[PDB]
Amino acid sequence: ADSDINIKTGTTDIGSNTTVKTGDLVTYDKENGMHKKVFYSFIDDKNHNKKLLVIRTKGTIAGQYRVYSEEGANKSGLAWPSAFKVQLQLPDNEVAQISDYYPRNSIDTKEYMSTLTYGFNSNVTGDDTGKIGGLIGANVSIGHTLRYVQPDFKTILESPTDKKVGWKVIFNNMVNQNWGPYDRDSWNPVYGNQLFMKTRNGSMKAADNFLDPNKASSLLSSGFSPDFATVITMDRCASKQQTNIDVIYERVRDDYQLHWTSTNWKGTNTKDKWTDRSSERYKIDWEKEEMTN
Amino acid sequence: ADSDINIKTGTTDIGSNTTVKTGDLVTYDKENGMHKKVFYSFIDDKNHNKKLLVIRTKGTIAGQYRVYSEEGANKSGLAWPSAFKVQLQLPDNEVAQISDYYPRNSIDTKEYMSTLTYGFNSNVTGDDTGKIGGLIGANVSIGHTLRYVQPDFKTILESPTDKKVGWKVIFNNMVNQNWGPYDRDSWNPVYGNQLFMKTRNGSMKAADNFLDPNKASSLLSSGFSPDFATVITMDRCASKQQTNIDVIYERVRDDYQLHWTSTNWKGTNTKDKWTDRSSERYKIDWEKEEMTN
Amino acid sequence: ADSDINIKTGTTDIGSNTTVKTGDLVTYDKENGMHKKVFYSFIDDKNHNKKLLVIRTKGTIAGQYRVYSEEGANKSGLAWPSAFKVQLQLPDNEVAQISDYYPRNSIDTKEYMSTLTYGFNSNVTGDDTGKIGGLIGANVSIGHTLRYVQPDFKTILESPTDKKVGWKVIFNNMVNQNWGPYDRDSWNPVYGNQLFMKTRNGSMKAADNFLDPNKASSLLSSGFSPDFATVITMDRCASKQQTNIDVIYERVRDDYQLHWTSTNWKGTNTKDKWTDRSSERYKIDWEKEEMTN
Amino acid sequence: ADSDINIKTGTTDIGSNTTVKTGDLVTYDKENGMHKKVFYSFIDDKNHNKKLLVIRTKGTIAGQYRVYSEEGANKSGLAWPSAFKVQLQLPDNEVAQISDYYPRNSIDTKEYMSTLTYGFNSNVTGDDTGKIGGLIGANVSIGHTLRYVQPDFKTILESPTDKKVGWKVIFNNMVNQNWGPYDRDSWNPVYGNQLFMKTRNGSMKAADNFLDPNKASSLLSSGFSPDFATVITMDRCASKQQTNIDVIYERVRDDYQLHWTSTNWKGTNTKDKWTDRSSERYKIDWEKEEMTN
Amino acid sequence: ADSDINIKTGTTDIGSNTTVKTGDLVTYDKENGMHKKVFYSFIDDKNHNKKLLVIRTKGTIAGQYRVYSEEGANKSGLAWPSAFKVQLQLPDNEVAQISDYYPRNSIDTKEYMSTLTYGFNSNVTGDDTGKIGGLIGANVSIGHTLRYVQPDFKTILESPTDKKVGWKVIFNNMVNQNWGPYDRDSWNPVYGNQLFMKTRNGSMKAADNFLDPNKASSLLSSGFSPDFATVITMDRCASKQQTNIDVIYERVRDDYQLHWTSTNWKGTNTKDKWTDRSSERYKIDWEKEEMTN
Amino acid sequence: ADSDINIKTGTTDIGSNTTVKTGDLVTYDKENGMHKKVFYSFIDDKNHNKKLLVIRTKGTIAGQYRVYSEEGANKSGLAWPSAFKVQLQLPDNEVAQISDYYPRNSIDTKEYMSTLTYGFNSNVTGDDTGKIGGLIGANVSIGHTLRYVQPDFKTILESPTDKKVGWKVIFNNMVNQNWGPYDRDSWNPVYGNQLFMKTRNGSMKAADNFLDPNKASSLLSSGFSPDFATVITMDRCASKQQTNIDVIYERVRDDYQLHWTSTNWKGTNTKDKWTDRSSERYKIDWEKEEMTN
Repeated sequence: ADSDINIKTGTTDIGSNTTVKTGDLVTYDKENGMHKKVFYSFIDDKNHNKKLLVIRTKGTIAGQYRVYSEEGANKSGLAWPSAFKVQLQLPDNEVAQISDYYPRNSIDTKEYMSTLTYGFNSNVTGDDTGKIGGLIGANVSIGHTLRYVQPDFKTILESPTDKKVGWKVIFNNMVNQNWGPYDRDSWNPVYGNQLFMKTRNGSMKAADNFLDPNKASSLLSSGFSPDFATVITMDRCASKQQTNIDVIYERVRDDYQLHWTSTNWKGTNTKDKWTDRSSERYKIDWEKEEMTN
Repeated sequence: ADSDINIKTGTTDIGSNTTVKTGDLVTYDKENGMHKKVFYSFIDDKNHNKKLLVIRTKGTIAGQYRVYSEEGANKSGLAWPSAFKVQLQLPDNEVAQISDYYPRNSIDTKEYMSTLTYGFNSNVTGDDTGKIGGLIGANVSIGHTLRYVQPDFKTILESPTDKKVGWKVIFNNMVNQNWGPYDRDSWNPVYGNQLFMKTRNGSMKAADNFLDPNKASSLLSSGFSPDFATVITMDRCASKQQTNIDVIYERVRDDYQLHWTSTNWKGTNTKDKWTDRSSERYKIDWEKEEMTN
Repeated sequence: ADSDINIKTGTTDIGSNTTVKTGDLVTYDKENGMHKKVFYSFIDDKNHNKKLLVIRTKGTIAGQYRVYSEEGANKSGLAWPSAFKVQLQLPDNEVAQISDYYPRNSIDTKEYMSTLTYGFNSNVTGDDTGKIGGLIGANVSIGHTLRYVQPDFKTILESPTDKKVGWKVIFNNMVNQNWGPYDRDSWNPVYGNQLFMKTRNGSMKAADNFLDPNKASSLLSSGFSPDFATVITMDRCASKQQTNIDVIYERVRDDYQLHWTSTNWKGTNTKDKWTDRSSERYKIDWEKEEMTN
Repeated sequence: ADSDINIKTGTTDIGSNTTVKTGDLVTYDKENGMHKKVFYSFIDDKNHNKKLLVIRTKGTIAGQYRVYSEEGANKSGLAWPSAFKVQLQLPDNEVAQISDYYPRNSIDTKEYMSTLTYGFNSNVTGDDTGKIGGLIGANVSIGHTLRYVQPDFKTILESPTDKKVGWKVIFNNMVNQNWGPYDRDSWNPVYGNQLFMKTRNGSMKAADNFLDPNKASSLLSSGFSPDFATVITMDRCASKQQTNIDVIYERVRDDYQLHWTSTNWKGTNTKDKWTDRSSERYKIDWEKEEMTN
Repeated sequence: ADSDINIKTGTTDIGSNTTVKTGDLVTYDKENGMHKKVFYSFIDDKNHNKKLLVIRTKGTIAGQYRVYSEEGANKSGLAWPSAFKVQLQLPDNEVAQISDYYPRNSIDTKEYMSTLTYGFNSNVTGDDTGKIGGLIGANVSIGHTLRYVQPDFKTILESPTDKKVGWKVIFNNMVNQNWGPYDRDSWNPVYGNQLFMKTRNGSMKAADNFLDPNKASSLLSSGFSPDFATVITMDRCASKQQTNIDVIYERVRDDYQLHWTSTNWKGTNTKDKWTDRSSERYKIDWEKEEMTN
Repeated sequence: ADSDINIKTGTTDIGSNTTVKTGDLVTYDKENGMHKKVFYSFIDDKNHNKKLLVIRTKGTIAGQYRVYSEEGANKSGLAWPSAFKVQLQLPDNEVAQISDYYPRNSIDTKEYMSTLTYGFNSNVTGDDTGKIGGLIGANVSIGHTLRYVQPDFKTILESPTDKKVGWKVIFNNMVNQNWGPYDRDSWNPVYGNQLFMKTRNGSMKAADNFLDPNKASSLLSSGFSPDFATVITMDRCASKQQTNIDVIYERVRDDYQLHWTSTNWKGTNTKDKWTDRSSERYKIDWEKEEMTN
C-alpha cells in the first residue's frame, strides 16, 4: 500500500473533490430467470488523465435446480446449474478501453505437516507355573498431512482484453449428506455419479430420489448474485463521446440422470447440456454522464 | 471495493449531502403471533438517476413450538416451525422496480485434510527356557477428513424479480441432548425420527416426552427476528408518484408425533402441515416521502 | 512505525497538502495475450527533496494452459505457465533513480512441535483351567512435527538496482485430485511426473488425459494479475526533465508430455521451453507531469 | 499506551503542527550488489526540547546464492548469505546522539501442553472346545508437548550506544524438501550437513546437486530488504549545526561444499568465509534541514 | 471503558486542548553497557486538579552473555543476564507523588480439557483345522490436558508506593536445541543443569561447549529494551516547584559453569553472582516544564 | 448497540459538549502495603437529568507472599493472598446513588465435542508348516471432550445496591511446576495440599521448600492492580451538595503450612487466616466539582 512506500494513505487514489454521477438500470429477463442490475458511476477527476466509468454488474441468476424428465418410475432427469457467467464487451470500433476489473484470480495456499515418531516398549510376563517371559520392541513412524479449503463454487476472472472482460462461477464439488465430496466427474462402478442421489437403493420413483434442494448449496436452486466491477476509461478530447457496451448473463446447466439397475440406483452426469444467455446493450453518454438501454 | 481499483473509499456510494426521510411502521398480528416492523428510508440523491426507498423488514415471528394434541397417554403431537418467510411484492402495473436486496446467497466452504502414515516396528522376545523369538513388521495408513460448519437454520434469498423479493429461514438440523444432529428426514427403524423425543423408553405420558424448549434452538419457541433490506427505485419524472407494496410474513409448521410401540417411543415428522400467513399492504408516497398502511 | 518512536502517525509520510497527478495507460498485446495497465501518480511535495513518480504495473497475463500437440493417441503435449514476470528498467544515461518498490521478500516461518510420552500398562489373564498369568509393560515415545504453508505460486522481488526492478511469480507446487503436492521436479519411476495426469492407466486418447483446467490453479489457465509498485525519484533542478522507462511483461511456459508405456501413462516435464516477452517504452514528462507511450 | 494511564491518545507524541522536511538518498553499489536507500525526516517541534532526525535505512542487499567452484564432477562449492547487517555510526566528537531505534528485541514465547490419561480394558475369549478365558488390564500414560514458531531468519537489534546502532538478520534454519529443518551446524555422520543438498546419492555433477534457489528462502538468492529506523537528537543552541554519519551495509557469506564419498554425497558448511561491506558517509545540515552524500 | 457506562469515549481522559511539553534525555553508561533514555511529557490540563509528568524509561540494557573464565580444557564459566531491572524513586521529602504506572501485572490463564472414551470390540478367528474362537472386549479411558503459554522472560511490576516504582524482567525458561525447557533450577543427576550446554559428551574445550548466542533468546546477548511509563502528580500551588528523581537501570548476572566429569559434561548455575547498577539523578522544573541531569 | 436499532453511533451516550472536571487522589498505606489511587471525573451534561461522578479505583495491593514462621527445620508457614477486595460505600443518609459499575459478571462458556468411530479389521496369518489362520474383527468407540479456560484469579462483582458496590479478585487455581492445577481445597492422602511445595521429599529446611514466587502468579508476590469504575448520580436541585464516600481496600491471606512426616513433606492450607483492611473517607463537593480527603 501507500504506507509501505512512505506515502500518506489515499494520496494516489482517484476521486477526491469530484462530483460523481451514479445510476441504476434494472431489467428482469423472465424467460431466462435473470434479474440484471447495472450500477454505474461516472468519475471525471480533473487530476486524472481520463474519464472513468465504473460499472458494477449485480442482480441474481436463478439456479433453476429442477427435475425435468420422468420416463416412468425407473428413470428421471434433473437439470442443474454448473456455471454462472457474466461478460462485458465493447465493440472493436470504440475508443473507450477496459481499464480495470475486480475481483481477480488469487493464489491459493495449502498447509503441510510432517511428523516423525519413534518409541520403545518392553514388558515382562509372569505365570503361576514359574514361566517368565520378556519382550523389548522399537518402532518408528513417518507421517505427512495436507490441509486446504475447498469452496462449493469457484469465482474465476477469465482472461481480459481492453475490449472484453468476464467472470465465471463454476461448480467445484459438493457434500451429499455428509458423504463425498462429489464433483461432475465422480464415478463409482456400482452407483455411477452420486452427486444428487438421495438413496442408494430406495424403492421410490426415480423422480423422488434426487437430493432435496434445501440440503444442497443455495446457489443450485435459489441462484447466484454477481458482484463484479469493471472500470472503463475514455479520453477527454475524443471526437465521439458515445459508447456502446454489451452485458451478458449466462447459465450453463448439466443433466443428471438417475436410473434403476434392478438392484440399486445409478447416476450419470452430462456436462453443459443447456445454456441460457441473456444479453443487453447499453449506451453510455460521456458528456451527459448517463447510461441508458 | 473501491480501493482495489485505485478509487477513494466511498466515492461511488449513494447518499452524500442528502436529507434522508426515515420512518417506522409497527403492526402486531395477534392471531398469527407476528410483530411486524417496517423501517423505511427515502433517499433522493441529486447525483443519482432515480429516487431510492430502502425498506427494512424487522420484527419477530414467534416460533410457537407447542404440544397441540394428546390422544391418551400413548400418543401426542407437537407443532413446530420448520420455516419462516418474508416476502415483498409490487403489483404488476407499478413503475417502481426492486433494485437491490440484502442478504444474498453466499458460497459455503469446507476444509479437506489428507494424511499418509507409514511405519516399521520390531521386537525380540526372550524366555527363561532359552527360547528366543523375533518380529519385524511394517504398516501404511491413508486418511481423509472433511470439516464444515452446520447452522441450525439456513437463511436463503429466494430468486428475485424486479417485482418481488423474498427470504426464507429454514430448519437445517438440530442436536438432541448431545446426540445427532437430526433433521426432518432422519429415520431409525426402531425409534423413527428422534428430533424432539426426550427419552427413548421412558414410562411417562406421551405429552411429557417432548424435548424441553429451553434445550432446543431458541428460534423454535421464542421465534425468529428478520433483518432484511430491499431497495426500490423510482423514476423522477414519472406521472404517478404513488406505489403499493405488499409485505408478507409466513411461518410453516411441521407436525411431530410420538407414539408408544409397546417397547419404546417412536417419532414421526410430517412436513408443512400448517402455514400461517400475515399480509400487509402499504402505500408509498414518493413526493411526500412517506409510507402508510 | 512512528508510534513506536513516540511520533504521531503519518508525520513522516510524503504527500500532505499536495496535488497529485494521476493517469492510466492501457495496452493489449494480442499475440502474447497480455493486458498491460500502468497507473501512474506524480507527487511533487514541496517538503520533499525530490519529485516522485509512483508507477503501478497491473493488468493480466493470461496463463494459456493448453494442449498443443497430439502425436496420435499415445502421445500428447501441454504448454503451461511456470512463471510470470514484470520488469521496469531505466536507461543508464538517465538521472532518475528507482527509489522504492513493493512488494518485497518476506521471511517465512514454520511451526515446530515436540512430544514426549511415557506410559505403563499391566494385565492379568485367567482361564477356566486355573491358569493365571500376568503382564507388566512400559513404553516411551518421542515425536517431532513441522507445519508450514505452501502457496501454489510464489511472488519474489528480484534483486533491484537504481535502474531496474523486477518481480517474478513462479510455480511452487500443486495438488492433483487430492494427491501430491507435485512440482516441476517430481519423479516416480513408474509414472514419471504426475503434475497434470488425469488418470494413471485410463484407456483414452493422450490429449484427453490432462488435468481439467477448472481443477487446477486459476493462474494456469485464466492467468495472473500483477499488482506491483515502483517509486522513481528525480532532482528538481535537473537540466533534462524527460525520462524513458521500459516495462516488460513475461510468461515462461513449460512443456508437459504424456505418453503411453503399454501399461500406464508416463508424464515428463521440460522446463522453460517457451518465453513470451511484451515490452513497452514510456515517456515521462516531469514538468507536464504526464506519461505517454 | 496513553489510554492505560487515562490520557488522550496521541497526547504525548511528537510532531503536531510541525512542518517536516523529508528526503531520499539512493545509491547502488555494483561490486557489492547493494541498493542502499536513506529516507530522512527532519522534525523541529517547538514543544520538544531537541531537533529530531528520523533516518530509515531501506533498499535491498542481494543474497548472491551461487555456485562458485567446480573441482571436477565430484567436488563443488556454493556461497550463500548467512547474515545481513545494517549499522549507523556517529563520530565520537559529534554532539548529536542516537535517541531511539526500531525494531527492538522482543520476548519469544512457547506453548506447553501436559496430558495424563488412564484407562481400563477387559475381554473374554471362547473357543469351540469350551475353553473360556478372561483378561483385565489397566494403563496410564503421561505426555508433554512443546510448540513454537521458527523463522528462517532472525532480525536482532545489536546493543546500541548513543553513537552507534545496528541490526543483523541471521540465518536460523531451513526446511530442505520437507526434511529438517537444517542449520549451519547440522551434522550427520553419513551425509555431513544436508542444508543445500539436492539428492543424497544422485549420479550427476557436484555443481548440479545443490538445492534450487526457488525451493529455498527467497532471501538466499533475491536478498533482504532492510526496514530499520533510527532517531537522532540534537540541541537547538549548539554551536556547530553539521553532523556526519556513516551507514554500513554488510553481507556475510558461508561456504557450503559438496563432495562425493564413493557411496553418497557429503556436505560441509564453513562459517563466515566472506564479508561484503559497503560504507557511505552522509552530511546532516540541521539548520538547512537536509542530508547529502 | 466509557462506552460500558453510557459515556462517550475519551470523555474522562486527560489532555484535551492542552499544550504538552516533551523532551528526551540520553545517557550511555559504558562501564555497565546501558543506553538510558528518558522521554518526558509535561501535561498541565486546566480541568485536572494537578500537574502531570509522564516519564517513559527506554533504551537498552545489554545482555552481555559471554564466556568469562577458562581453567583449562575441562572447566569454563559463562556469565549471563537472569534479570533486568528499572526503578524510579522520589526522595521522601518531595511533595510530588507517583500516581500511575504501566505495564502492570496481568492474570494468566490456562486451558483445561477433559476426555472420556469408551468402546467395544469383537473378533472371530478360524484356521484350516476347524478351530473357531471368539473374543469380546470393552474399554474405558479418562484423560486430562492442560495448555498454557510460557514466555522466555517475564515482565513484573514490583509493588509500588507513592515514592518509588519498579519493574523487573526475569528469566523464566528456555528451549535448548529443541530440548527442555530448562530453567535456573533444572537438575539432572548425570548432566546437572543443561541450560547452555551445547553437547552432552563432545570432545572439545569447555569454553567451546556453550550454546551459541544466536540459538538462544536475543535478550541474553543483544539485550533488553525497556518501555515503562510512570505518571508523577504535583500540586499547582505548592511552594517549591522543583523535584528530584532517581532512575536506576540494573542487570543481574548468573554464573553457569561447565566441567568435564571424565564421562560427560556437567553444568552448574549459580544465581545472582553479579549485579550492575547504573543510577542517574534528574531535576524536574515544573514551572519551566523541563527535565535536566 | 445503537447501530442494532438503526441509531447513529454514540447518539445516546453522555458527555458531548461538556466540560469534565478530573482529578487524582493518591495515598500510600505503609502498614497494609496498599497504593490507593482515586481518579475522579465530574460530568455535568445539560441534557442529562443528573450530575455524574465517575470514580475509578486504581493503584496496587501488594501480594505479600512470604514465609512468616519457622519451627525448627521440619515445620514452616507461608502467608499468601487468596483474595483482593475493593469496596465503595455511601452513607445511608446520602441523597446520591450508585448508578453504574464496571466490570460486571459475564457468562462463561465451554466447548463440547462428541466423537463416534467404528471400524473393521481383517487378518490372514501363514506359516512354514502350511498352517493358515484368519481373523475378522469389528469395533466401536464413543468419546466426549470438554474444553474451557481457567484463570488463576477470578474478578467478581459482588451484588451492588444503590449505596454499596464492590469487587473481589479471588484465587482460583494454580499450576505448580507443570503439575496440577491445585486450589485451596486440593487434598492428597500422602502429601496433603501441594499448592506451594517445591519438592515432595527433598532433604532441606522447611522454610526452603516453598515454591519460588517467580515461578508462581505475579499477583501472589508483586500484587494486584485494581481498575474499577463506579458512577454516582446526584440531583441538580438538591439542598445539600456535599457527599461522603468510603473506599476500602482489602487483602485476605491464607496460611499454608509445610511439615515433615518422616517420609515426605505434607502441606495444609488454612483459609482466611488474616485480613488487612484499609479504609479512606472522601468528601465530594458537587458545586465546586472537587473531591478531597
